[PDB]
Amino acid sequence: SKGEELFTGVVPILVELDGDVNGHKFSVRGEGEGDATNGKLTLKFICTTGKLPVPWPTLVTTLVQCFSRYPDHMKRHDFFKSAMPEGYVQERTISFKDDGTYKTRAEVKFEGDTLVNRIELKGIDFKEDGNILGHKLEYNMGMSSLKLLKYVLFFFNLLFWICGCCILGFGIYLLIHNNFGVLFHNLPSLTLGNVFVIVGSIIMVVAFLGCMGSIKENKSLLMSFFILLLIILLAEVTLAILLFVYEQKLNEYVAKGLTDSIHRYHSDNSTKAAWDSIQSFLQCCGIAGTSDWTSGPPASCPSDRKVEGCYAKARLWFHSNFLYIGIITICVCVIEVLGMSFALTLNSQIDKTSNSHNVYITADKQKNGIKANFKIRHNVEDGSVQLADHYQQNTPIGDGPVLLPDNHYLSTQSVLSKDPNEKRDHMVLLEFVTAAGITHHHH
Ligand SMILES: CCCCCCCC/C=C\CCCCCCCC(=O)OC[C@H](O)CO
Ligand SMILES: *[C@@H]1O[C@H](CO)[C@@H](O)[C@H](O)[C@H]1NC(C)=O
Repeated sequence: SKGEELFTGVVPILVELDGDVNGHKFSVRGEGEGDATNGKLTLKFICTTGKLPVPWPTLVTTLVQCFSRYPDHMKRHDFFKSAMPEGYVQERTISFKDDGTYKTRAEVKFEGDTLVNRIELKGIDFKEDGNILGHKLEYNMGMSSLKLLKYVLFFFNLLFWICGCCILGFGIYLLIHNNFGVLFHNLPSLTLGNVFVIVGSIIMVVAFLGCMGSIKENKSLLMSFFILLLIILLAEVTLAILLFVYEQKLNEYVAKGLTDSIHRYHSDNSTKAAWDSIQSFLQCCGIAGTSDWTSGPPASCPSDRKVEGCYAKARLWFHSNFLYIGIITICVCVIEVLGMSFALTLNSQIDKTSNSHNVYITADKQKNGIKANFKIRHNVEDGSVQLADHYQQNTPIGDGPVLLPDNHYLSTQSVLSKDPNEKRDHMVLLEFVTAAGITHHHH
């Protein structure tokens, strides 16, 4: 082709984009150089109107496939170069999933000694707090790893979040609905409702940190989730060992607290309510029996012969069921440490280093041009991906004979950079495009 005769060397490039996305108007000017022999592009685009209202990666597809390297056996399929020097018209409809669409029209021609790309872009129906207008896309053009822990953590913590909400709710119910008094006048906080509220609240904040940290891939929330679980786990084992090295030292302590509380029963309405509800519920009477009430047991005591003591019955219950609560203890512990391992693992597989995209080319007999369609996974700040659905049509501007090709594709690789000197909003881009899809000879 005579168009490839125009592309044997490195050709200066000029790119101009005037755009409008939901009324946000902007202009981009890019300059650079195009080496079609190696399929390399080096360009530096600058936003002439201030700051770009969209993420720079969304513009790189709209921002010259005539510099694609078609290997020698595929050269007779290079429509783009054949359309030169009189150029070709490239139209596109880029549909961002669950968001707006770019609508594009562009003319690519040789103007003087330079290959020029003039584009007007109009975007409609975008979310103002979406990934596009909210600048939530990473500044790159590769695919990112799927973090399945993102979903595992979010799933369990959502369930634990709801469990905690119900535990907190039942505690809120008991604080308002029922009155079981205060067993220890000095520890007013120690009520059955408050312990529900305390444990429920702690569960919700841990589950909240796990949910928000995992689904948004926020390292700081993951570390907070880890540190908080670590602290809860450390207190648990501390209490467990501290409990058994000093069981008898704190056995006395609560026994003093109960004996102190029982002196107040005929003078403190709250401690009376505590003893009355406890005894009538557990069907017990004193600390170790009915003799603790030296003037006679209150009415809310089983009148049976040797009713067991409330404190004795409780300690016997925990000693008799130590094996069960031990199983439940290590169960909550392993769930706890599993979440720690998950979070710590997920944290390490964030912010990593860094891919190819294929533009499938198909001929259009009737408009004497080509069509193309392809999907681009833009990487979102929360780890998810934003689909950009691309449909394309290219028609030659001139009446000269152009080449209509067999189906083939272009393996594009783009590298986004930043000029450390540019104080203006900008994008330094390196691309490598090579044609493929048609194999020659016998292999
Ligand atoms: C809502 C969908 C998720 C619901 C799931 C409910 C069942 C989860 C139970 C066990 C999963 C085992 C957890 C696997 C932990 C390792 C995952 C991992 O590290 O992989 C991440 C990355 O993809 C590199 O491998
Ligand atoms: C508790 O409430 C009663 C209501 O009968 C009230 O008369 C009294 O001031 C309080 N009783 C004691 C023992 O403090």
